[PDB]
Amino acid sequence: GAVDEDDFIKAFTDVPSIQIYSSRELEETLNKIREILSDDKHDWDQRANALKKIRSLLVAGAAQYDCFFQHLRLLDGALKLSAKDLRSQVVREACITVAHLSTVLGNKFDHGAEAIVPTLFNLVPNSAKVMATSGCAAIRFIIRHTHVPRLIPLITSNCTSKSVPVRRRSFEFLDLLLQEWQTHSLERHAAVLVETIKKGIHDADAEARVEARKTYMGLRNHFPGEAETLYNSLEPSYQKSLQTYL
Repeated sequence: GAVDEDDFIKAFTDVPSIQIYSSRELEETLNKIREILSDDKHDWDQRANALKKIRSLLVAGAAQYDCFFQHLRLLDGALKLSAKDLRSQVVREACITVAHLSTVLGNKFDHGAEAIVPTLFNLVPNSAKVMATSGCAAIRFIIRHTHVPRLIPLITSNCTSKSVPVRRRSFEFLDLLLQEWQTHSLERHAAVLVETIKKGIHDADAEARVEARKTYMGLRNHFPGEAETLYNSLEPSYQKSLQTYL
């Protein structure tokens, strides 16, 4: 987990060094990158290189050009297609690039995050560990750097997935979100948050329960009154499972 995020961070900059010579030149470069990624029939390694190139551009200061953000949205279709590849290494590069974009751009990647997150969630239950872990890491990087309130319903929704692994990962994501986001970014989803956490605390799966309990700490932090009300309604054994670390 922590190891996955560290490998991601290292992969962010472990790409070819490059320089941008003009706004127009940057656009030419981005257009070519989009062409390469838009056709899933193009040699997979060449598509991987195109994904790394985006990171090379980030390292080179592309975020300082207004045209970059224009092209960012133009690339959403290409990024989604890349993250949907059947080849684990392509999916990995795509997730790393998505994570890097979020890390560098922060809230300026709001549109990109919304556009890509559902695709990343589809990777979570994937049997190939390379794809699953890459998707999970990319989501965690987004949660920490691009706070889009619309991402909450997606997370809480997946906390109720029939897929157990998906539930475990989703409560983990919610736990992170509450530790990261400002209360004002959460206000509009207080109800769904309380409800999702209440259900999670009683999850049939032990691991999912461990995560729902961590998330409860976050609920107390941002919505103390609601957290207390939730606690006072539970059975003794479950109230005890929520005891503060001592």
